[PDB]
Amino acid sequence: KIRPECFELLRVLGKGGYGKVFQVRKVTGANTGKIFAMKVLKKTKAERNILEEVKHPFIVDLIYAFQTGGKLYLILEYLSGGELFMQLEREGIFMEDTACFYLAEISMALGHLHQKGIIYRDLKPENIMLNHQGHVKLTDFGLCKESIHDGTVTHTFCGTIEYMAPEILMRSGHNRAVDWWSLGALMYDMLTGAPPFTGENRKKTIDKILKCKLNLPPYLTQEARDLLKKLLKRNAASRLGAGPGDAGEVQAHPFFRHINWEELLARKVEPPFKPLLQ
Ligand SMILES: C1=C(c2c[nH]c3ccccc23)CCN(c2ncnc3[nH]ncc23)C1
Ligand SMILES: [Zn+2]
Repeated sequence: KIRPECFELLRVLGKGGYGKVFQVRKVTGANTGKIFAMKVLKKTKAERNILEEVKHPFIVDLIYAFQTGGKLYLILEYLSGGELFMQLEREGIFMEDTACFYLAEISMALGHLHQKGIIYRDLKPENIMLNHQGHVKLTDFGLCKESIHDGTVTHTFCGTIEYMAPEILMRSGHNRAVDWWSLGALMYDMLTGAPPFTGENRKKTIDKILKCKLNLPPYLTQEARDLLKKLLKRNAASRLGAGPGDAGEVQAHPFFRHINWEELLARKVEPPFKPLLQ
C-alpha cells in the first residue's frame, strides 16, 4: 500500500495554483532509494486517466497514483533533463538536424496520443521535457501550471497562447489537427528564435494568429519551409497530419528524410544534447 510517507521530499520542481511537483525518494519497498517526481493536486481526473492509458517512450510514465486527504498524488518518472525550452534558450536557434530530432520524437508521441483519442493542444517548449539521455518526454496533461488565471473558469488563455491553433482560441470546436499546428509553431520557434505569430499585447497576438499570415524566413531549407507551410494553416482539415495518416503524413515529409523511425523510437538515435554532460 502506497502513501505519502513512503516518499521523502528532496526539492520543489514546480508549483502552480492547482498543484505542486517534488523530486522525491522512495524509502520503502523494493524501489527503496528510487527517485521519482511527485505531483500533488488539491482536489485532475482526465490527467490521471490519460497517464494510466498511455505508454510510449516519449511520454512520461506514471508509476503510482493515490489519494489521501483531499490531495491526489501522482508518482511519475523523474526527468532530470529539464525543459526543451532551456536548450532552445541556451542555443538561441536550433540547427535543423537539432530541431528535426526533437520534432521527430514529438511527432511519434503525438501519433500515440491520437490513436488513443488524446489531444496535447500546447507544444510550447516549457511543456516538453527531456529525460536523462536527452530524449523527449511529453509531460503536460494537467489543468494549468500558472499562478494567475485568465478568466475565472476555463484555463486556455492562462499562459502563452503563442503555440495554440486558431480554432482553440476561437473555441469553435477542434480535433487532433490542433496538435500538428502546435508542432509547426514549435518548429518555427526552434528554427527562427521566436513563435510564428506574436503581438505587442494579448489582443494583437490573437489577431495575428487568427489572420495566420505566415512569414517564412528565406534562410531555412526548402524542406523546412514546405513543412511549416503545411502545418501552420488556418484551415485545420488541410494541415499535414490532419488527414487519415495522422503522424504518418508528417513523418513522411522530406524534412524528416534522414530519420530511421525504428531507431528513433528505440532511442538508439543520439540526442543532439546530453543533459548529463552539461
Ligand atoms: C515542471 C512541472 C511544473 C512546473 N510548474 C508546475 C505547476 C503545477 C504543476 C506542475 C508544474 C511539472 C513537470 N516537471 C517534471 N520534472 C521532472 N520530472 C518529471 N516527471 N513528470 C513531470 C516532471 C517539472
Ligand atoms: Zn489557469
